[PDB]
Amino acid sequence: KKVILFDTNHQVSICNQIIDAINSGIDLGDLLEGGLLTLCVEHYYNSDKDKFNTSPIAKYLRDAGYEFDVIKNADATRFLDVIPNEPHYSPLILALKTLSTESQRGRIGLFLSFCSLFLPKLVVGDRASIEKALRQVTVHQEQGIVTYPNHWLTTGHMKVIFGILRSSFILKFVLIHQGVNLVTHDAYDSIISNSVGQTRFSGLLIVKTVLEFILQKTDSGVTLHPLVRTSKVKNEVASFKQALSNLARHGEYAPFARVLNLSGINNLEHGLYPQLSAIALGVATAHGSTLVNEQYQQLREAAHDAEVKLQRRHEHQEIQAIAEDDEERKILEQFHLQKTE
Amino acid sequence: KKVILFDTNHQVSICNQIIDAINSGIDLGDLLEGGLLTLCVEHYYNSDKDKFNTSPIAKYLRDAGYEFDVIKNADATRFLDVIPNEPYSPLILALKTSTESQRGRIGLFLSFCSLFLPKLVVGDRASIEKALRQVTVHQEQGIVTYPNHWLTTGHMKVIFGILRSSFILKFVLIHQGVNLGHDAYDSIISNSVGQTRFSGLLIVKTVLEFILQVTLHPLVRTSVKNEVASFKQALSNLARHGEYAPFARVLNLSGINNLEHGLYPQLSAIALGVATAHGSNVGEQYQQLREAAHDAEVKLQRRHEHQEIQAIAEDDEERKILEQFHLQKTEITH
Amino acid sequence: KKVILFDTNHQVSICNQIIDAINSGIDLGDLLEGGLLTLCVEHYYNSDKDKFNTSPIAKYLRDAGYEFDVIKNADATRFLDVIPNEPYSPLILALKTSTESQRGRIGLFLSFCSLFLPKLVVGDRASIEKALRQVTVHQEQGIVTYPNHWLTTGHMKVIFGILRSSFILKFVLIHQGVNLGHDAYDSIISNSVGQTRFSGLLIVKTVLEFILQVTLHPLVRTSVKNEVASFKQALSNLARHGEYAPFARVLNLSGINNLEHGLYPQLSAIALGVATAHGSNVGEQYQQLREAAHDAEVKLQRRHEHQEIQAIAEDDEERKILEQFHLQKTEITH
Amino acid sequence: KKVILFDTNHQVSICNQIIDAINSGIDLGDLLEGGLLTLCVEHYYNSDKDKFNTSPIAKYLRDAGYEFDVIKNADATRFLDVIPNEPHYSPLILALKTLSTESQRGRIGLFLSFCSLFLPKLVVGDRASIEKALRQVTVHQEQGIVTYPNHWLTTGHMKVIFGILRSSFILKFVLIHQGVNLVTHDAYDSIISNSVGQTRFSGLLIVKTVLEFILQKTDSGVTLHPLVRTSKVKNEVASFKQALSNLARHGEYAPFARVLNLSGINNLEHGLYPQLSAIALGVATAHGSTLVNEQYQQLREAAHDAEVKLQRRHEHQEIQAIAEDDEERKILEQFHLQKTE
Amino acid sequence: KKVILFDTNHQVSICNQIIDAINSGIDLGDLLEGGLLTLCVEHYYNSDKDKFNTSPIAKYLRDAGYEFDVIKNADATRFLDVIPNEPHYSPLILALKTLSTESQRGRIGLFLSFCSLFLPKLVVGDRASIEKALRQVTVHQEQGIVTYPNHWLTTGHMKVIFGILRSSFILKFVLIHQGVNLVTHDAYDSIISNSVGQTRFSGLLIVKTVLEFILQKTDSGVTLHPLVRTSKVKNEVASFKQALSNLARHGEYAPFARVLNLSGINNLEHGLYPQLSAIALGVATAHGSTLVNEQYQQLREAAHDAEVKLQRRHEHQEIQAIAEDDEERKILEQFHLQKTE
Amino acid sequence: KKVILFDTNHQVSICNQIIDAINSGIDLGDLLEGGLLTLCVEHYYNSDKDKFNTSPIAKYLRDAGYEFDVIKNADATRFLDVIPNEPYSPLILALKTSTESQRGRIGLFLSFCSLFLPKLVVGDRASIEKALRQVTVHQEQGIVTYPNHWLTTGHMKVIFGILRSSFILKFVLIHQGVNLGHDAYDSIISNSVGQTRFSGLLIVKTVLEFILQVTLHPLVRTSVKNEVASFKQALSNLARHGEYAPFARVLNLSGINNLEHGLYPQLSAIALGVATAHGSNVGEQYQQLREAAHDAEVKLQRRHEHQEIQAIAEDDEERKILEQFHLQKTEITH
Repeated sequence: KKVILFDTNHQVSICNQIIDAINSGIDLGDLLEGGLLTLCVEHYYNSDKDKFNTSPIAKYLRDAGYEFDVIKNADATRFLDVIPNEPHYSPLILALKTLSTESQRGRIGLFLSFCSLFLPKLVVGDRASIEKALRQVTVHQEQGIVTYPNHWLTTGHMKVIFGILRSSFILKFVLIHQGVNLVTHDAYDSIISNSVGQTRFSGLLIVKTVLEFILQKTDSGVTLHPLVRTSKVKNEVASFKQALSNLARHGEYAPFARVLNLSGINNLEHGLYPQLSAIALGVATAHGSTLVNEQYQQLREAAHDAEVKLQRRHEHQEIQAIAEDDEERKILEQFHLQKTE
Repeated sequence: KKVILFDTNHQVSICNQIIDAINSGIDLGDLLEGGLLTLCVEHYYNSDKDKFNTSPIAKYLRDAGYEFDVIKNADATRFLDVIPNEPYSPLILALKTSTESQRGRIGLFLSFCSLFLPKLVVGDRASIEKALRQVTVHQEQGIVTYPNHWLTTGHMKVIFGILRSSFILKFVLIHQGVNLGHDAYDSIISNSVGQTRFSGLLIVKTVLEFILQVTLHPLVRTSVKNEVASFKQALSNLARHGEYAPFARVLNLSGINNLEHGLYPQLSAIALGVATAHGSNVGEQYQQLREAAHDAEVKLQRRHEHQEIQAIAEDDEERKILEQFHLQKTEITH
Repeated sequence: KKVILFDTNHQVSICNQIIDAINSGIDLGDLLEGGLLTLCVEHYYNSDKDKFNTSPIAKYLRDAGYEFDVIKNADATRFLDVIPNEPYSPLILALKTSTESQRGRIGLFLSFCSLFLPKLVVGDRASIEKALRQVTVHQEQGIVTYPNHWLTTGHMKVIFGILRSSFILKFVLIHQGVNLGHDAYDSIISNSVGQTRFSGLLIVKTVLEFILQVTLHPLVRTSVKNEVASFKQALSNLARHGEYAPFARVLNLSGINNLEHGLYPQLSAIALGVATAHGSNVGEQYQQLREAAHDAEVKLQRRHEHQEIQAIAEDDEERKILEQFHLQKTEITH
Repeated sequence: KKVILFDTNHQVSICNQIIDAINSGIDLGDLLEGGLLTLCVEHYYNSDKDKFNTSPIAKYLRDAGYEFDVIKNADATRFLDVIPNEPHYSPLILALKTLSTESQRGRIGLFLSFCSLFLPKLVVGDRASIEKALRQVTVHQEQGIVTYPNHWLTTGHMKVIFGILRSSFILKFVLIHQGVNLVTHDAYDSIISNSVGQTRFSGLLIVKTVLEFILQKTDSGVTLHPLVRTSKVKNEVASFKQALSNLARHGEYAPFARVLNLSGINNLEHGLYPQLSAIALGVATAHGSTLVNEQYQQLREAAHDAEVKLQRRHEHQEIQAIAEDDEERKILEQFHLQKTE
Repeated sequence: KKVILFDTNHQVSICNQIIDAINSGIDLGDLLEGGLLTLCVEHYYNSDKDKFNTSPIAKYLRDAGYEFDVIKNADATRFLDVIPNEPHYSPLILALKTLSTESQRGRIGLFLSFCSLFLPKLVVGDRASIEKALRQVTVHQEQGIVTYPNHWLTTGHMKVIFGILRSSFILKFVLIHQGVNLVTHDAYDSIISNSVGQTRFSGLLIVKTVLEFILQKTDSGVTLHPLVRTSKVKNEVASFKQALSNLARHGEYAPFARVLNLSGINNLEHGLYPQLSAIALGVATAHGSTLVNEQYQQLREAAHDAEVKLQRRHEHQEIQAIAEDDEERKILEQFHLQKTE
Repeated sequence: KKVILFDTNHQVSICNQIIDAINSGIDLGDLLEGGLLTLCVEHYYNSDKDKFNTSPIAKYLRDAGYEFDVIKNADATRFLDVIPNEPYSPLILALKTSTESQRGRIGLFLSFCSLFLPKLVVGDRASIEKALRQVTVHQEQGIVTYPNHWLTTGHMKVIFGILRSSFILKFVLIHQGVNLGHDAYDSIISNSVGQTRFSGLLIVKTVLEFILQVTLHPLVRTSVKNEVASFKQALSNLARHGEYAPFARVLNLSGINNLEHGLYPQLSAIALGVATAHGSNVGEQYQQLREAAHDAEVKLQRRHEHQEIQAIAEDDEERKILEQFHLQKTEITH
């Protein structure tokens, strides 16, 4: 799994032409992954081969099977110059000798920040990811921290970027890494970080709802929600615990295992835990979280109705316990008033 | 605290005229409390005095200082007939001026009032903006439709003041809403009452949920340990109200004047910090305390998520060691 | 500490004469301890020296400083024959002066002595008033009847002094009573020994039951935390006596001089307060402390009763929510 | 369920004639409940209709179905004046025109305090309630805080008062309320309070013995006595917990549910819990509490014999634990002596 | 069970001749127990009959069935003088009129200290006890605190002392008592104490391994090692708990119940707990303790392999818990830095 | 930090020559790290660059600052051919001077190096004395035999320095040893790595096992409470290394300079006291603290043994009371 790196002295110009090809719907084919990596290496590392080779992104990507082969051509200006010659790359070279204007360096991180907006709903598909990206474009452009060209905001262009991000593990990984590991930091980073944050457990909301509502760590032990203590659901809990432990091996990248297609995700499908999912969703909705789900609809409604009653019991009990501690205080204060009297 | 209950044979006629007077902005004065009680008694007890006298609503209403005084005028067809004749007089004049329609209008009216409960203690604007949002939710469902002239600012301001000034009306709706003839007037009132829990008690709620666990939240330990004591004293006053304690600010129940954030300023700021970190009212010397608490809590929640996942992974490591044991122990040697 | 054991062939004759001398108020002096031991060895071991030498009673009696010295005069028919001839002399004279009757008189006598144990450490009057009350209980049951001339003040004063001065007699009865030929002499002695637990140790008992729970009673927390340490040091001295620690005041076991309420005056008053609040010996600077502790404890016990009932009610509320869940989850929709 | 209230200006005279009719064995019939309420309203509220209507007693009695109708007749002196005319009340009016002397106001609370003495054993029956009332009469008259007329102390008079209290929910309730809710207070109140106190769990000693000896609340959880942890008894515990929770709805009045015949008492009968009752009574008697109970006699004796052994084990263990903590202290003090040496 | 005590004024001479008879392989027969007791009474109590009769050793030995009968003969010098005359004791008197030199008083406690060296492995048998005693002789003679005559160190002499100690309950008891109850003390005592210490749980290593590795006392409760929680092993734990409680009655002498043959030891045989023994030995060896043990060899190897993995999990977890507490500290310190800023 | 990896077709020939140079005491200089990595890659991955590039060993080695640089000279038969020609020169000269033998010599060599790990951080002598002891253990088992000229002081000093200076070699052996083609080179390396846990971290180990239980050991409570905080801060730096934290002193992982006993002098002495009491490096002002802690711990361990046995006995007393209950309750009366 080799991926091409283009190294020249006219990097900003070469990079914008890769964006130009992508934006025009030119199919880069089996050169797309290296076209995208060059952008990421240009944006975050100034095309410094030494600075990138020692970075955490390059070390993880090598842990995933990638090996890089740089194509030095420092005397090159146009993206066509670094495309190797072959009648296989000739159809690409044809479309590159066709179709914009030289742009700023900012366009590179403008482009990457635009891609990150598709991450929160990427695993759902074409429509949800684009409808959410447009929602975030308004938020950021209302914030006034960014403005995107209007020709980037048409359905036909945002469909291109969805497909580009969907097929690129490198592009998805780089954005997720930079978004989890923000440091001391432009606001291309803050958009990517906010996008990556909204992507946590995308395609893994069963994990999220169980962790938030069903399981809770204590000192010591991991306790079960009362509605779950039952023979049939207890085995789904055992299987969920096993499967969730498998994702833990990915570390900080575990909440993005569905986005990144990490090893161990087929065991964490909501179908594998029908009862545990319905109860967890029952309990989630009782607090006002989020909804696809009727063979388990009565299980979910019963869990919702029980959880409302249980939380109200917990609130009432917690108030009475404080009152009982206070009555004790008044007796001890009457005690100290009476013993010196 | 005497409150008048009207008993006639044309109760629905008199009740719709009480609603007619309210909607027209007639100030019922010290007769409003009994006008509203009459509506509630008709809707929930069908003007059965005996069924009401032994009811849990009459129990708490008498427990709150009220004594009921029936006016029995079976020879009456309209609301004006059962008003005492004593010249008072300004109310009796304004009544010269409106169709009865259905008994179902009574519970239409009561359900509309309940919509103002979730944000009543915040004030005029928030309560109406919240009620209007609920009108959209309920009218989408098609379980109710409210007359469009009820949805104007000048009409919703009248209903806000009526609910705000009437303890009987607020309590009856809240009572019927905590413990559930199950129509969708009831489900609307129930959903409204549910959203009203801890309205005007946001310091108590966040402290109960996040600060007191009874162990103290880390931000409170180091910071304030005595402010927890003062908070504990004040909150205990509300406990006597039972299941109605989450509504002590809305219902103005005996013991709320003890709950001032001034007695516990730092605990209030820290708790509000922690609330907003989970997705949630003022201060100046304690504003940086609130910013620091929010920023610490988001860091703490991120740490706990990691711990929870690592705890599950280690429990799984332990399970695999024990399961390998039961397999390995049964291995057959020769 | 040498103590004489008499071995003859007429043991029952000599034993009844030892009882005859005691009941007649003859001061046996430094021969009393062995006179009483001889009785106990006859009743519980049938004067079998070997059966006694290896017994748990001889183990603890030697563990307490005693060494036994047998006097073997098989040519003796009466108690006077086995008394050494050394002129002492005042005892030998007073014996000129009374029927043997049954061997069952021996355990009649021992059972009578045990009745003085429950209040022996309180003193002459309380111990006799308690013994007399037990005589009524046992003679009603008809399991025993005591000779009426044993029930006079002048006779019960003699037996009180005999039990009070004799460590061997007190221990033997207490030993046989903790760990149980099961006649009703044994059940009388057992019931007497049971009522003797913590006789003269009422501060220890109430503290152990109510103050140390190991958490501290609220009245002790705020008040004294160091007096608990001194109480803990003193009580530890008694622990070496094992199952006999509740009898350290009665038996005067090594370590009781460390248990002075002066080292823990406040803890003593508070514990006595708490005892009497549950239905139960002196002080002046600490009398209001005892009145306050009693008054607080009755309030605390009333609160706990309420809490216990409310806790059960809430557990039941939780059960109904879960049971409704298992019913509601199985509802069939179409 | 309407009950009559007599309001005049000669209340103390009217009240003493009601007592006069009761004491003479005149059957007041369906006027007895209102005859008794007038006494209670006179004693505690000075016949102030406004002061009574706003009281906690009137609000509870209305919660129980009662509605009052005052009979104003302020120009009346004799009890006959406020009896309405009818040949149904004529037989009562006959006996009222027959049979004492005008007495003090104190007689009213003298009478009520006398009635309260029958509460501790009312639910047991005629003999036990009277034998206990006589026992308390001696205690209070020995205390010298009260003296009762000797003609009140005959069997035929105390049988009348037993029947009067037994049939009157209002009289039983008023005394129990005033006895639980004493405030800052004559000693008619202290007699009634001491009587009401001795009435707690009258007819509910299974509840008392279980609460005191079998169950105990902690932080947190309600623990079972070891002798009870067993399959058969565990279900009686579940049923006892359910039934006891039903009485909790009566609040401060729950210990008097058998005396007051409150809704939920048929579920708390000792027959429903044969094993739990025998073990609890076993454990109670081992500490010296109180005894009707042989199909479960060996269960009770075994529980008594086990509890004696268990408490002695607990006492012995608690002494050794303190000794072990102390040996640790001596080692740490030897430690601090040696580290500076 | 009577045992003879010789009391003269020439005790040190009489005692050394008893040692002389023992060392020469003279069979003292049914006089051996009293020959040995005289030595112990001479060494620890200066032949003070009063000082010994009141000692804890005499009181325990009487608790075990022994009764002493002194043979006064203060005008005697040779051991033969205090042997009573009878053709049954004549064969002994013959060998005593045959076979060393008058020696010091030290020889008495030299002899007793030599005997104690056989205790650590006495219950195993002839070879192990002698091979260990020789190992300790080197340790002490290397320490230079003692030196033993070379003619005591031959196989034929150490076999004599093994048989002497093995048959003598009194000699075994006295040494064990003095070794547990050392006070403020020569170094004959420190050798005997070190020997008695090495004898703790000799013939009871199943008890030791279970107590050290399988069970642990807490506040409060005695917890089971995870590998043991299983149905079959749980019953062996119940039986082990019962049997171990039976030995507890011997107090401070319970670790020596196999050496002293105390009542209750047949219930604590490793055969009675095959699974519990294998798991305990598995867990012991994982920490490096001590090994006779293949029907349960795979159970033992599996326990060893599991325990290594479990301890490493516990070490790793304990490090992470400390790290998590520390991250919390840094957040609270950032908190206090920010709230005043 | 560039490190060279050699890829030829005669890898075993070049690898044995790297071993030949090391054993002959040739200083490879800044080429040693890649000489040793080449050996490890051949043994564990058969010189498969792709299999290595994606391996967990390359992951952590890059995570530690290393970047690999392959030298591809397939036209090479000996180690001299793949050394760069740049005149450095002193190494290239010394190579003029040794049989290849088997590929199994490679894992013979690696297994020999692992034997120095358990005491490497102690120094030259202890590490060799420990390695020699392991040679006896393994050669008795007959699972390996090492060439006798490898067992001389002058040769084992060379291997000590090679392992001590090479992070790559130490890590690879430790990595393969924690998580286990299962030959006995692996079991030797595993047993060596196991004995290396907390080598140079004996304060941490004893504190973790005996002092932090998270409750504090009694000797630490009274004494020092702040030194625990400093110890907790320092130990947390190591936690980032995961399963490799017990090897932070051996591997010199980022965070060990924070673990100085000077920051926690008393806690170090007390823990070392407690360790030796269980059967286990310097100080002067804290030597009596270590003697006192050892003497207290042996007393404490003796007390706990007694408590554990008494706890079991009392649990048994309780069981017999309950079992007698279930027997006695079923007794049949007439």
